[PDB]
Amino acid sequence: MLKREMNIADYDAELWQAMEQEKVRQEEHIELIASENYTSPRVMQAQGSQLTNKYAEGYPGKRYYGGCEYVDIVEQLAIDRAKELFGADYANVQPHSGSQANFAVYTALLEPGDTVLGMNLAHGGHLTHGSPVNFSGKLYNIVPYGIDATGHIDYADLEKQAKEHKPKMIIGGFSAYSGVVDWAKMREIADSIGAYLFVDMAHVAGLVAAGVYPNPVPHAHVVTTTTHKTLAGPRGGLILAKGGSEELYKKLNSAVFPGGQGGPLMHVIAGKAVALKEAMEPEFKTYQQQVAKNAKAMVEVFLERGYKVVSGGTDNHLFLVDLVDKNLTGKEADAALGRANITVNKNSVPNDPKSPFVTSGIRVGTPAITRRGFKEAEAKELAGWMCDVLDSINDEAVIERIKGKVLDICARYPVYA
Amino acid sequence: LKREMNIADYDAELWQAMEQEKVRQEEHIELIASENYTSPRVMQAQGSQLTNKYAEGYPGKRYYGGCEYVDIVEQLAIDRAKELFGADYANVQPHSGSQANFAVYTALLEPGDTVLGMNLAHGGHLTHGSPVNFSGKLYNIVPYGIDATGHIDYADLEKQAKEHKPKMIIGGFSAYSGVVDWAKMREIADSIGAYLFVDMAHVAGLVAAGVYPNPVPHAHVVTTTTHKTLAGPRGGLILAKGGSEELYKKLNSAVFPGGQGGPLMHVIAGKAVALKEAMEPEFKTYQQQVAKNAKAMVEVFLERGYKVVSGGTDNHLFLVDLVDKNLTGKEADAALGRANITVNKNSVPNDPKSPFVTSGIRVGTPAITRRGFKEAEAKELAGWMCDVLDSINDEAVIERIKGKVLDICARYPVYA
Ligand SMILES: Nc1nc2c(c(=O)[nH]1)N(C=O)[C@@H](CNc1ccc(C(=O)N[C@@H](CCC(=O)O)C(=O)O)cc1)CN2
Ligand SMILES: Nc1nc2c(c(=O)[nH]1)N(C=O)[C@@H](CNc1ccc(C(=O)N[C@@H](CCC(=O)O)C(=O)O)cc1)CN2
Ligand SMILES: Cc1ncc(COP(=O)(O)O)c(CNCC(=O)O)c1O
Ligand SMILES: Cc1ncc(COP(=O)(O)O)c(CNCC(=O)O)c1O
Repeated sequence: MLKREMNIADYDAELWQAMEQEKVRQEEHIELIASENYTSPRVMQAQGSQLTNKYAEGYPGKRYYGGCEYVDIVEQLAIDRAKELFGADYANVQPHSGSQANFAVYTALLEPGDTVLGMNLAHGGHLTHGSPVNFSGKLYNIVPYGIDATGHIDYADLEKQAKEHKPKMIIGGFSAYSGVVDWAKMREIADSIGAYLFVDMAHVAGLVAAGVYPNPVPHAHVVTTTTHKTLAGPRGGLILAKGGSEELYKKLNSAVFPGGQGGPLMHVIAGKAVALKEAMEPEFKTYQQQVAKNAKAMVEVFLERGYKVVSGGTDNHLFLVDLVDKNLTGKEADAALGRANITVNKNSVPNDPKSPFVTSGIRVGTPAITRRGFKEAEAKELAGWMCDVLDSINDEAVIERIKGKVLDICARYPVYA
Repeated sequence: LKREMNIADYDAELWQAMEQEKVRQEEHIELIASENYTSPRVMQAQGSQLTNKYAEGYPGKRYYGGCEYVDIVEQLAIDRAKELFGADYANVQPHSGSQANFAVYTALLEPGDTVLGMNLAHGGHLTHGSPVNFSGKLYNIVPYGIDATGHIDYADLEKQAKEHKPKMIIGGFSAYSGVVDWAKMREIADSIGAYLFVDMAHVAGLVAAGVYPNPVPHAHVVTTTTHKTLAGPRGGLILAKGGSEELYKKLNSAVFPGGQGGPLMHVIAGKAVALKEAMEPEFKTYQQQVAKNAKAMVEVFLERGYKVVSGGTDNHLFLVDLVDKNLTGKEADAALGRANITVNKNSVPNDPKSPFVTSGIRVGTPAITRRGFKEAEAKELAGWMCDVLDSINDEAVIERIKGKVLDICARYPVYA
């Protein structure tokens, strides 16, 4: 018998103290990391449940272990809600993460060595979209594509590359692009050469769910997404598809298991189920709208203050600030802002003269501050403080003043009340 | 977002399914060798706010700001993993055992390299070479199994090693009840300059308690899950000892940015506390009971006339070959399930049936032991199992046994 009262506090002081400090840090810091958010206590409740004790390999109704009658219901709920929210007729909720979800797609549709057309990392693409240090770049033949001098995808050049290299798959999606991708146009290009159009909408899933950003589901053969970014759910992956054959769906299911994973995390999947339900609320829709609005408000300030915003603006939740002309590395800016309790992340920019760990820019996202209560007024004021720090990056007095101002606005907008 | 938000009043359907699973875990005797009951401390960590943090990279060398505290959490997990197993290297980021293994493969091998791994039907894991897994698809797998006696023949293993000259030899299993000679395998590996990779997922808890030989000092790399006999959260772990800085750098890179993205910090916090609990003296006596209970159950099965692969067990599990009884593992599994005895169908050496059907069942004692069962209860339970298997079509027999397990389950609650 394990007493339900056993806790970390009176048993592991070291670990507990670290956890409590992170809890406070989430309240005292303005999080502007585009890929982060604040999941609801409902999601955390699911993740802390006893579903963690169950091994449930296989799929609902067709498992490899006995006693899965109830976890089957849990997984089916996640599957059904994922389909209804995005308008898909197929969904796999078992991927442990976005990376695992993508790995499943690659291995289900391609053979090692096949040619793939994906967005280059510095230009906004994700590691799993072709980076040579990731499994994607190591196992497949990657042909990259980037953005214009205007900061947008040139579908004309994309078509040229597609026709010239004849890739077996074309990847649409990004980790740091602020524009709207024309999914239908990419599908056309893919069809012209008989390639698969794979769209990774991890970053914009929440926006797509609210109708604030074009849904790729009806244009791509396969779609993947994480459940922890703009979707504001638990950390995990998800695979979606529409209008595919039963064979295609069977391959996708097999690629996830027993192809690339073992037992799924049922407690996390329960979290996905409730998060997908919350994403159906009307308030979730107005939330995503504020997210997009706040991102625009912040861009205005940055431009007025004389900073280079890649693509000149944003149509989603994020934007990149190119610091090359300011003679600053993303690493420096990140550290300086951090001292003012403003947390962002250094980020490569198109044609970045520095390596990924250093970079010449920072990425800014509004999902967290918006979920926290911020609106345009607060977002604009915040962008101003950021520029004040960047202007006098070496003035300790400036950083101190800003820090006090953020600790202040943070106290008025608690994350978890 | 208000702290008072919860699932019960907002999502009745999900909550109802969760509550039923909660009750099921109390009313069922779980004998699935790979399952256990993690402590409320681990669940508490997994339900924390650490789930909100992106922390790619390693402590002190992250790709995002604001990782001062999650860094402490991960370092705690790393340090305790090293001390518990006597390793000088540990990676706590793998999302699972499969991801941990994938990292090892990609760090040490090139697609197409030859690998010597234990065949699935004979006790090996999917990631040890199965053709339906990434391991069998990306690499050239040469399999090895067990004797007619049910044990690994190191003489045959050495022959295969010398003949195929594999770049890596995998030691480890998902359904083998014996003791593997790690040192002997290292010798074989050295004779051909191959890497000895040991996946100790199933016996990690036993190894931690000293009840089973530790492979860490013999293998070049070791992996394990944290949710089986180690009784922690679901996740993977990589360990090593005496390797070079270069080897360790490769392993770290293989995990990230090689095969994963952001780690699950809330789960890692769970790993940290679970590893601390595994250091308790009571944990050691617990693993001992686990081994003892497994033996007590095997005796009964043999007396009752059932075939136990390998004729016995030296760990927490054992396989029951049902070929001679004209039963499929799928049938036995379903019958036992109706009596609230949960096991899992399992392939057996030279199984005439496919993996979804099988001709056997695997039995493990970690769960019932963690629940309070001792030899007496374990023996009585094995008896009930045989009663069901004997009269697999007698609903009256199944009903009587069911009443009995519900009865004993009430005396040994899992969580209170
Ligand atoms: N465009 C873009 N931004 C993003 C991501 C991405 O995938 N794409 N990330 C998505 O999570 C995070 C950054 N993750 C990265 C992690 C490792 C490497 C990398 O290339 N590392 C090499 C070289 C490092 C060095 O500079 O010394 C390596 O580890 O060998 C790059 C980005 C956040 N920003
Ligand atoms: N020896 C052993 N036992 C184990 C495992 C293992 O890896 N090895 N598992 C570790 O988790 C679970 C069983 N998992 C398995 C999952 C899929 C297949 C498999 O080969 N499936 C093929 C064919 C299925 C069929 O029979 O129709 C497939 O999916 O195509 C086998 C075992 C439990 N028992
Ligand atoms: C487009 C995209 N795809 C997949 C992933 C992988 O997810 P996991 O971290 O759960 O593996 C990410 C994560 N990107 C993190 C960031 O942009 O900061 C992503 O941005
Ligand atoms: C030896 C071994 N290795 C790796 C894994 C992979 O773990 P994940 O399920 O977390 O990916 C397992 C799981 N085996 C489950 C079972 O034996 O029933 C295993 O037994």
